[PDB]
Amino acid sequence: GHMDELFEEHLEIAKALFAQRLPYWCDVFLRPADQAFNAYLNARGQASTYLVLEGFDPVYVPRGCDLDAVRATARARARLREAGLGEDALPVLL
Amino acid sequence: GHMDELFEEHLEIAKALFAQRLPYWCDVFLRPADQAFNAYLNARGQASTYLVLEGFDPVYVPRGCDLDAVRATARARARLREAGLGEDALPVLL
Ligand SMILES: [Ca+2]
Repeated sequence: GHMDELFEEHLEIAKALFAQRLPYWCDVFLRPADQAFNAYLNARGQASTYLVLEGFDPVYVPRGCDLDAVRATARARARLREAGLGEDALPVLL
Repeated sequence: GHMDELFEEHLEIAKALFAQRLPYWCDVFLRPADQAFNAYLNARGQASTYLVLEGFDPVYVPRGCDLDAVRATARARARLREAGLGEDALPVLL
């Protein structure tokens, strides 16, 4: 598939979450596209900070969402992932 | 290989900074080795969060260091870099 379309559709997902000032937990991209997606969000008008938490949990965080709260959320996500919960059942923001 | 030495030597510096809850702005890694260094820190027992805003300025943030403060610092660093200051003269933590 084209990367432009992948980035465009994931931008639409990000926008839906960012409209509520929620972070977008998304690990679908390979390297270095994972980091580049943050440049895409910012270029397209969606102010975003990229974090990788707990070693391997990436997230795109809108302005207006507390980064320390996202890190706290990642700690809980890690415990729940280890217990076998799928990504869509993990907490988005504590 | 030289990458193994690179990661091992920078681990030592990160450990020293993290002991004082200071972030490590380290620009010696070529993307995507920048993100991989954060994975290495975590794999070696140094709890670290990787943060990227809008320029090349890799940062590795320990537990107990405020990520919102690091984000604000990244913004100030970018503005000062744009004005001509060298990396060594930039703030590490507002
Ligand atoms: Ca904070």
